[PDB]
Amino acid sequence: TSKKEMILRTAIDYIGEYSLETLSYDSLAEATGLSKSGLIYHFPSRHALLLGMHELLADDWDKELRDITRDPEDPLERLRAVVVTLAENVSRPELLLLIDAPSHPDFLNAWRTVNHQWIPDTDDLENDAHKRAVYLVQLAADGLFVHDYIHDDVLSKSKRQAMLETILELIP
Amino acid sequence: MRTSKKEMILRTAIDYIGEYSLETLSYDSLAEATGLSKSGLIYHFPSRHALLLGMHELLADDWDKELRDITRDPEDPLERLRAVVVTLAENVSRPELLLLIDAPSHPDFLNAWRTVNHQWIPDTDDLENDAHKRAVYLVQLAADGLFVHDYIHDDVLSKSKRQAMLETILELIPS
Ligand SMILES: CN(C)c1ccc2nc3ccc(N(C)C)cc3[s+]c2c1
Ligand SMILES: CN(C)c1ccc2nc3ccc(N(C)C)cc3[s+]c2c1
Ligand SMILES: [Cl-]
Repeated sequence: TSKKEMILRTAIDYIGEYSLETLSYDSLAEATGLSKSGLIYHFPSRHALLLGMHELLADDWDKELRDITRDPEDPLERLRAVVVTLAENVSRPELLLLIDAPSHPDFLNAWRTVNHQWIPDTDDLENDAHKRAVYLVQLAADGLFVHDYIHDDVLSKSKRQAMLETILELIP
Repeated sequence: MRTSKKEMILRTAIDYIGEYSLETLSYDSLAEATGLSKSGLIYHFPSRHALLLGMHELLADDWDKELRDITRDPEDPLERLRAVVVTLAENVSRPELLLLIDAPSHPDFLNAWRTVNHQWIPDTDDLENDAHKRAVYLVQLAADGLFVHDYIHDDVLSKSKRQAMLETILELIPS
């Protein structure tokens, strides 16, 4: 809708096809059809451009979670929503951006709010078996999310659904 | 002087990806990082493809050796699974993860990982119809989540928290 969002969506597609390393005002101008000046008006620095990409993807996840959560005041329903959203294979651009986020605290902070609001807390995991049982579900969901990239046998739709169901049954 | 020069070059290339990226790894940048001439690099790796293959093979071999070293009674699938979980509790490095993501770009790279995966990682044959296979794969998925944690989440999971979760995942293995 907004021009800023269109620029970001274009940049996200670009890094999957090419790379984060070659994403520049020049390559994004070609990809968007906008002039470099036009791009700079919306993203004053390359750091700001990358930050905007992280922020947009984090917001997309937050919106999907809010859309499917049955009871937002129930942590187990919020956990179910997280598991369901993670059941689909992570997209290539999203995975490459997540791997790049630790390069700067500003990028990690763009992801921090959605993580802080939806991922089960890690405080006292060492001494709280309940918190470990809940976090175990999160870890399995994360494994399903990245599966096709770290295993050499993509999951068929039926096997993926079977594992989603197996993880949902693991919720306390 | 503890390894071959060929292995040193590969370790330097892997570290180069860690400081920069896989995208900019080239004979030129590797020449600078190793202090060797392009001619010297070509002697060991005749093409960039050969260089990438060598990195996949080295990393796959490192994992296989770690698993062989810590697995007692390896003919028992459950002992292999317990050892695999322990090896995956330490977070993957960024260069290794970038290489795993890139492996499908050529069958040679996939093939480099095939032997180790086939010997140690459960297959998903008939997963939809085998409850025991799903129970084992659930453990594999949780271990994988621990392995990639710091690169799909914003927070680094501490050693003590990883230790606690490692124990929790091992408890999940059918016994
Ligand atoms: C684990 N992490 C950090 C992330 C980050 C962003 C994400 N975005 C999504 C966007 C849409 C969607 N749908 C099912 C529509 C699912 C997801 S899952 C997801 C997981
Ligand atoms: C899941 N995948 C694809 C992989 C690939 C390579 C790996 N390499 C290692 C090397 C050493 C080590 N140690 C604990 C010493 C642990 C690991 S875990 C690991 C997992
Ligand atoms: Cl069964």
